[PDB]
This record gives sequence, C-alpha cells and structure tokens, in this order.
Amino acid sequence: TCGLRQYSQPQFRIKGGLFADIASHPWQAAIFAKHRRSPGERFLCGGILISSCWILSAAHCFQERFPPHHLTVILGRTYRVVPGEEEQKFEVEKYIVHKEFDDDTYDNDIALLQLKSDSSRCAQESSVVRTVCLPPADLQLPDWTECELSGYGKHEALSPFYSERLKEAHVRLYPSSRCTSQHLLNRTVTDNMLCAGDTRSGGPQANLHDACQGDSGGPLVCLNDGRMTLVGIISWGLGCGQKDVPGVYTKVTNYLDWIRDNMRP
Ligand SMILES: *[C][C@@](*)(=O)[C]([C][C][C][N]C([N])=[N+])[N]C(=O)[C][N]C(=O)[C]([C][C]C([O])=O)[N]S(=O)(=O)C1=[C]C2=[C][C]=[C]C(N([C])[C])=C2[C]=[C]1
Repeated sequence: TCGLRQYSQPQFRIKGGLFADIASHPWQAAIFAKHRRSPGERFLCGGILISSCWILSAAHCFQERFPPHHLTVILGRTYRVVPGEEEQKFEVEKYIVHKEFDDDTYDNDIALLQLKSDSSRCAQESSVVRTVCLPPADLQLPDWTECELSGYGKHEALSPFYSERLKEAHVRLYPSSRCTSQHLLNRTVTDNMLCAGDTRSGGPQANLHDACQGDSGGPLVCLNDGRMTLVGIISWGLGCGQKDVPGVYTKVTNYLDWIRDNMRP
C-alpha cells in the first residue's frame, strides 16, 4: 500500500544531500517534457505518486503550458536517464494545475497529472513504484520534525546540470515563527506554504541538505504512523542550501480536498 519502503543506507554523499536508490522512495517520479517535434526528452520536474494513475507535482513546473501529449511520467527509476529495469513509464492523459497559481509568489504551487492507460489502472504497485500516504487532515507534526525529501534536480543553484542519480536529503520542518517573509528576503509566504531545511552550519563550510532547481514536484515526506506521509511538495527557495534560509514547500494537507475532488472518473 502506502508509506512503505525497503530503505537502504544511502552511500555517496553529495553537496546538497546524498545519493539514494529509488527503492528508498518508490513514490518518486521523473517527469520528462519533450521539445518541438520529437528532438528528445528533457528532465522537467519530479512527481509524487498518490495512486496508480495520479501523480502530484508542482504548479510552476508547468508554467510552460505544455501540450498534454508532451510529458512522460517515469516511475521506479534510480538514474535520471539510464533506464532502470523495473522502471514503469506512462504517457500523460491529462493534467490539471491549480486555477489560482499566483506565478508571482508560487502561491498554490500544486498540480495533478493523470496517467494515460486504456484502463482505470496504470502503475502496478512494486518495490520501486509505490504510493505515498496523504496526510490526515488533522495531522500536525511537531516543531523541527525530522523529515526527508528526494529528486533528480541540480546540485546547487548555478550548476547547468541535473543529478544523474536520485538524490535524497533530510531536513527539519520549521516552526511557524520562522516560516515568514522576514526570514525569506521579504518574498511572500502564504498559509499554504511551509518551511523546512537543514539547521546545521558553523563548521568551516558545509554541504547543507536542501532541494534545488529540478527538485520541484518532488516530495517532502515525514514518518507518521509507522509510514511515510507526504507533508509538502517542493515549491521554491532562496538558492540552494543558504545558511539560516529554509526551503518553501506546499502544505499538502491544505490541498487534500482539491486533490480529492479533482480525481473525477
Ligand atoms: C520548480 C522547482 O524545481 C524549484 C524548486 C526550488 C527549490 N529551492 C529550495 N531552496 N529548496 N522552484 C523554483 O526554483 C521557483 N523559483 C525560485 O525558487 C527562485 C529561484 C531563483 C533564485 O536562484 O533565487 N527563488 S524565488 O524565491 O521564487 C525568487 C527569489 C528571488 C531572490 C532574489 C531576487 C529575485 N528577483 C529577481 C527580484 C528573486 C525572484 C524570485
């Protein structure tokens, strides 16, 4: 079912996180967008699998207004481009994006895609493709809760390249007091956003854990009820790993109902 995984101690540290086997987060999904008339794919963003034919992703990831049949959802993959053996692939049937996505503030950064399969089922559950558990509407994990995010994004802001292997990073949910515009260069922070990041620093330069460009649409999960539960979606942030500066995620809880209604048969 959900929030289950055959984890493994990741071994290959990286500036920004540490390398991790897809098996560790079997709900991680790679969304590839193609260019003008089949010249090739391109890593666009990440996806959180919530059901056999429904993946959650970031709203801003689709600013480009892609034609439905121009995105491909790939699951069960450890390497961004190197085809995994147990990987599963699906074409995008259709995809919604929050009707109020304020592009200026990433307000309401969330979108849903529907996997194209001639049947009411697409992705068959497996050890490399499994669904995450949505948060219960009443969930409210404590301050600084130890959570962990994953994706195929960049290893730092200015890097012209995406990670050839699924990176994983562990962070702490921030207290409401710190998740405010004052802490984030005056930029705006709405009540559908949540901050979480690494709290370490000081030592003569460190590689702090945090998502980065390419990581959007990915998950920010936390253990809850012995399972892994989606708490936030990777939305935005001041660079990648800045001292004292958290990353901003989407409160999955707030959009529970939107995620619900929007799945209409
Ligand atoms: C779509 C997703 O891959 C990413 C995820 C970013 C995750 N970052 C993190 N630290 N966890 N989404 C985005 O990149 C959305 N855009 C941003 O987050 C931008 C990136 C630009 C940058 O390098 O600062 N940051 S922003 O907060 O929305 C923004 C920041 C900023 C800072 C200074 C000056 C300006 N201008 C141009 C006035 C901006 C503008 C926007």
